[PDB]
Amino acid sequence: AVQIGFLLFPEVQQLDLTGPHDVLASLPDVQVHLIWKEPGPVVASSGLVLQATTSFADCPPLDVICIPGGTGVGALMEDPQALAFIRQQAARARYVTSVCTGSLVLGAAGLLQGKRATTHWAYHELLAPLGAIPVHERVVRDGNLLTGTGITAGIDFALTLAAELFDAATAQRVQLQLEYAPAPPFNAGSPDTAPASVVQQARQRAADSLHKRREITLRAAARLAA
Amino acid sequence: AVQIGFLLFPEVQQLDLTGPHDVLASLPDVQVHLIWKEPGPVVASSGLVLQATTSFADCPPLDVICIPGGTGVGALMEDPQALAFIRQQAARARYVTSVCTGSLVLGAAGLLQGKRATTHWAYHELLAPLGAIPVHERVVRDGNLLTGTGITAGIDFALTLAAELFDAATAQRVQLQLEYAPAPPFNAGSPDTAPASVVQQARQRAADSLHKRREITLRAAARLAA
Repeated sequence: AVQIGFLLFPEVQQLDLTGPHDVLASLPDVQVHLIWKEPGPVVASSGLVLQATTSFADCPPLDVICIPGGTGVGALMEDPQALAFIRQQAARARYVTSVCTGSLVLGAAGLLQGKRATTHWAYHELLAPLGAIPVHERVVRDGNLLTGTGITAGIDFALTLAAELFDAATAQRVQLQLEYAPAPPFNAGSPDTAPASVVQQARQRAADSLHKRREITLRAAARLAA
Repeated sequence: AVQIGFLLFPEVQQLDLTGPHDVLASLPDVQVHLIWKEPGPVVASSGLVLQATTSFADCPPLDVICIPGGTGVGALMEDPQALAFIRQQAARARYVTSVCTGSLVLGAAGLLQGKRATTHWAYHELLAPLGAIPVHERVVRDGNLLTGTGITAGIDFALTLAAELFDAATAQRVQLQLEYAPAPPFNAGSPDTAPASVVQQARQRAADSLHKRREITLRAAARLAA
């Protein structure tokens, strides 16, 4: 069975995780894990309560690891237990993936050094201090690393993973079974297509978080420099 | 505060729910409820464990009700307590919505009689016996009823709801904050675009479920005829 694991942490953006989870759990001969320090409840940033299924110590060797984003990323960037777990699993995983600000966690773990990567548009400046080559594209691949942007990036890249782990016909069948054919009613999903007034509002609302994450990123980079 | 409720039932397709939940929970002055017979754990069809937050009896009057789909829809179509709750809330709700096979639950509750509606492609034949006018479109509106197809239909229609409950600029801001701009790597999300061989496989895999749901639908229709 292919072993797929998601890191589940307090203040995760749950859709970053629950999207790819439901797609990948639809495949044959896959086992999906929700990993935290111990099994039990974990609260997402919206208040939705999820349940981790395994601890770091009990998790099997993973074929795919996926790091979601969210408010909670700042704490995770300075959690030595979580960063060590991610490094251990990434050493042998066939695919190391992240959604949105989850790539900042990969960065803090040292896994973006010299690698092309993306992250959420409002935090993109934090990639270079973590050693990455920043790329402004929605899905960026570099070897076995896949980083994606957007709350639903993992739905789209889960179909790519399905095609490579199995075959294209299997990926197409899952897409059809889920009737997955998005059609957003607005075109404001990128700072390059949204109205300037909307970009300003979004930037202002993210400013305090960006300021705090600049501080965290510099400490994380100092640890990588040692 | 706008009151938004999702029905959370055993064997739900969790993404049908978790997608619109995370979008709508991002809005100001909204309270989101996960409703079942009592608060506590509810297991989705993938094994993901979610937590209902309120009972039928304690739920406030809702401005928006959303019925997700999933394997578990068959039981819900013959659950008199759930159907009565849906009818009660729909009487005063500003919006009555469903994702995928959730519209079959609205049908069993009597809320599609004489109304244009859609559902998952493999189950579309079950709409007419429930009194609906079947429509092969991804989002179908009829008055205050919105029915959508695809596991992520609620993400897209949640942006429409945001624009009508608030304004277009608010919907655009949420879209940008979430960096929501999907780009599926395959084009097999409809039986009209998928390869014929893939459509056959998907139809064969759904056949036992369709057969059981034909039987349930006829019993549900008999209750509406009384």
